[PDB]
Amino acid sequence: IIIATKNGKVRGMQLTVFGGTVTAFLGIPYAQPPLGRLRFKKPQSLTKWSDIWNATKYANSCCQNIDQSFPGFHGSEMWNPNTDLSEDCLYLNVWIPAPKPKNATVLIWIYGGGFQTGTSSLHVYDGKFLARVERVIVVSMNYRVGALGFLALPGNPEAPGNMGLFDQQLALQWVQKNIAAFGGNPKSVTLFGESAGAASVSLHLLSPGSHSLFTRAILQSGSFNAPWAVTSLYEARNRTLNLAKLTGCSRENETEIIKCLRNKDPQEILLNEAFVVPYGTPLSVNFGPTVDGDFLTDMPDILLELGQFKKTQILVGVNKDEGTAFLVYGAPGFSKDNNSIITRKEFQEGLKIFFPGVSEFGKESILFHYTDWVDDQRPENYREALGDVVGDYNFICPALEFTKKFSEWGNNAFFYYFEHRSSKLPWPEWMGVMHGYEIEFVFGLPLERRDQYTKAEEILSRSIVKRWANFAKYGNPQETQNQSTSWPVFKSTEQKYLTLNTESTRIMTKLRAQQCRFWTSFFPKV
Ligand SMILES: *[C@@H]1O[C@H](CO[C@@H]2O[C@@H](C)[C@@H](O)[C@@H](O)[C@@H]2O)[C@@H](O[C@@H]2O[C@H](CO)[C@@H](O)[C@H](O)[C@H]2NC(C)=O)[C@H](O)[C@H]1NC(C)=O
Ligand SMILES: *[C@@H]1O[C@H](CO[C@@H]2O[C@@H](C)[C@@H](O)[C@@H](O)[C@@H]2O)[C@@H](O[C@@H]2O[C@H](CO)[C@@H](O)[C@H](O)[C@H]2NC(C)=O)[C@H](O)[C@H]1NC(C)=O
Ligand SMILES: *[C@@H]1O[C@H](CO)[C@@H](O[C@@H]2O[C@H](CO)[C@@H](O)[C@H](O)[C@H]2NC(C)=O)[C@H](O)[C@H]1NC(C)=O
Ligand SMILES: O=C(Nc1ccccc1)O[C@@H]1C2CCN(CC2)[C@H]1Cc1cccnc1
Ligand SMILES: *[C@@H]1O[C@H](CO[C@@H]2O[C@@H](C)[C@@H](O)[C@@H](O)[C@@H]2O)[C@@H](O)[C@H](O)[C@H]1NC(C)=O
Ligand SMILES: *[C@@H]1O[C@H](CO)[C@@H](O)[C@H](O)[C@H]1NC(C)=O
Ligand SMILES: *[C@@H]1O[C@H](CO)[C@@H](O)[C@H](O)[C@H]1NC(C)=O
Ligand SMILES: [Cl-]
Ligand code: NA
Repeated sequence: IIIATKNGKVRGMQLTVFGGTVTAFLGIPYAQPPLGRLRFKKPQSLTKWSDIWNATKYANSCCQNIDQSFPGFHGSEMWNPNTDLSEDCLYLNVWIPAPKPKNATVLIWIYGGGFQTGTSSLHVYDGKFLARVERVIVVSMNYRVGALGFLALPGNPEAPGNMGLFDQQLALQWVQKNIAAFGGNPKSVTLFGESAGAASVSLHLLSPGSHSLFTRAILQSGSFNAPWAVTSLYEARNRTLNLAKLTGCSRENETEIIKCLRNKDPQEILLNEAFVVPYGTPLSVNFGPTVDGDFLTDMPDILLELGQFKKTQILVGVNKDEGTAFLVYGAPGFSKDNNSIITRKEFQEGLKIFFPGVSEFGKESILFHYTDWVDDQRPENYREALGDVVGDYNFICPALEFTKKFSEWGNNAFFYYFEHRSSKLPWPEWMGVMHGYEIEFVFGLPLERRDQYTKAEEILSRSIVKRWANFAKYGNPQETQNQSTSWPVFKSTEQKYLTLNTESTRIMTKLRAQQCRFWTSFFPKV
């Protein structure tokens, strides 16, 4: 089964999915390897080939540091790369339904990982279920992360910043030029991504260069206005320079700094990325998107505020316990191996961990807003507050503010509150509905009866998969057949959102409303 693309032929493979067949093209190159003199530059266009490119296994993941905090723990290692790290990593994957479709809606996945980590080839990013069940084509790509993907000397094309975002953009282009040969409709392309992937999606809504490359957008636990999502030009240069010094590449001619940083090995650059910041947090994005003047022409919050984005529908949502995942990466008193009952003193020390460069009065004002308990004798109060602090501040409140702001310019938006905890979730129970653990439901892993999921979970996945597919195809995330709860548009007055769970799907109004006035109004002033 061979498909002719604009650059040459590619041979895929057949997969047996639910007594059916998906055709998989795994590891198709979509740019010149950003190697040698090409490191830190925008992706260069790919030179044609004449052979049959054998896109029959996932390609290299991009160079990155690996989570080594829990060796042998599936809860952390399910996210570590599962192919060789290599600078040669600009590849994508395509899952098409068999029999080859005529004009199928295309779903493009963008992974997260704090812009430092991630790869398309992970078990929970497998698009064969969606292809099999919903007759959509699924595409995913590897893009450069960390400094190799986001080092920034503004202006200077030898390190302009946002390389990783231009990698994604190049893959969106590849879909535009080639997906029709796979049976896909380039006029019906939904981007979707989680975490930093979701912030990437929202940044494609603002990038003029991407406005013609997709139709609709889905943002899972992420948006560009989250406090980790955009590196300032000050930080970007202090961090570029502190990488120079850390590698002995401190020079004056800022181009020779890059030429020097180019003869370093990826490892030399990888192991110094951690220390370019004086104080980090589990949520540190040392090298991320910047206002480069190319992909991003102004501070994105201004573009958002003043309506400078692609006018289309969005699906946005967040999980019930976004914060907890990061508490076990540094917060005192927290462990995945006990119930992490922390004290007032421990909660205070945890704030110093997550808000290190914040005034005493600023930390005092977080504590104040989060320690007015109904019952002051509940030992988990401080444990849950700190998770909620990280979750509200880093994910939930910015997603809500993005959705209010975006819908004020007239487009349909739909907001969800995923609040089911997987029966297979390998982290402990006090960590709740964790950051990242709707993804497997989105991709339909519970649709495999063999995969050790409950029947209730198969039904929730099936409803989510249909809602996502219906949003992609028709911009309306309804499940119209099984008397499902209808999903109302998020208007900026009523702010209705849909809860996703295995029990009762419900329509609620104005999520974390008291909490988000704090983060969105008061706290930016400190
Ligand atoms: C801008 O960078 C300087 C230099 O960073 C230091 O050197 C790097 C290569 C790396 O090793 C970093 O961890 C170092 O901090 C920062 O200045 C340092 O700030 C810390 C605390 O803020 C202080 O204890 C050090 O003595 C400082 N070192 C020097 C040489 O000034 C500086 O804070 C950065 N500016 C920011 C973050 O606004
Ligand atoms: C929960 O565990 C934390 C983490 O401690 C580590 O992990 C445990 C599973 C166990 O193997 C411990 O021996 C490990 O140290 C505990 O935090 C420690 O608490 C003590 C005093 O309470 C303090 O001196 C240590 O510095 C802490 N260590 C760390 C790494 O934070 C915590 O006490 C445990 N809490 C409960 C309620 O069970
Ligand atoms: C809605 O419920 C119906 C059953 O009442 C589901 O339709 C079945 O779907 C499964 C696989 O998804 C097939 O094995 C069956 O043959 C289908 N038909 C029947 C008559 O059972 C449908 O999947 C549900 N849709 C949702 C939850 O979106
Ligand atoms: O969101 C981030 N990183 C992150 C880092 C800095 C700032 C913002 C975001 O985490 C990832 C992500 C994708 C894979 N899975 C699921 C969601 C997580 C694995 C993990 C979780 C906590 C700490 N480190 C790694
Ligand atoms: C494929 O369909 C094209 C029109 O696409 C339509 O509009 C977009 C926005 C999507 O929402 C999608 O569902 C619609 O079908 C036609 O112009 C094109 O000629 C068709 N090509 C085929 C059938 O080969
Ligand atoms: C591509 O796959 C075919 C089919 O198995 C094989 O014969 C051919 O040698 C492959 N090409 C390579 C490995 O370059
Ligand atoms: C910096 O070095 C580059 C590389 O040779 C050169 O092209 C550029 O003009 C230099 N700029 C200066 C010296 O300001
Ligand atoms: Cl209100
Ligand atoms: Na260019």
